[PDB]
Amino acid sequence: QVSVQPNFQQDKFLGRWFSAGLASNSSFLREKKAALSMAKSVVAPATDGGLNLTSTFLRKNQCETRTMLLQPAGSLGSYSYRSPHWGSTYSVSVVETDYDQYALLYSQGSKGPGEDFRMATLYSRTQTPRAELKEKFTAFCKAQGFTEDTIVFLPQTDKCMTE
Repeated sequence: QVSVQPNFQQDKFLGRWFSAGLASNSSFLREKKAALSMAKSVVAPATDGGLNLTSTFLRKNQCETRTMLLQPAGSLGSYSYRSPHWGSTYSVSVVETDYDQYALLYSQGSKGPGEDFRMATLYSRTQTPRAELKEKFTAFCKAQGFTEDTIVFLPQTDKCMTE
């Protein structure tokens, strides 16, 4: 029931994004706030189909790298993520994007221990999204049922943002 960007163009969605905001129904991403920080995500086509999302971020004094395979899920802009460790599947949709400034992503659990997990993500091409950019995110989050207290604009880190 989640919207995908109309006429989504995957080859315009590639490259470097910064996670500049998030909201979730996690009982303790509600308390990892605010040890949460901005991540650099690099989007690239996977040879087996779909996109690889390579995220780099600061955790407890070091840079950690995570790669997520997003498999096409039936519609342009609609993907699925299968957790290798946790036998959970998530639907991941690019709800709205202008390709060169921002992308609003929505992730929802489908199967497994993460079944009822919900998360909205603000991707930004820059580390410093404009107000009207953050308002689109806030608007999307609140429409989705996220309360103001669960909406977090992730602060920049200096570390782990390099190539």
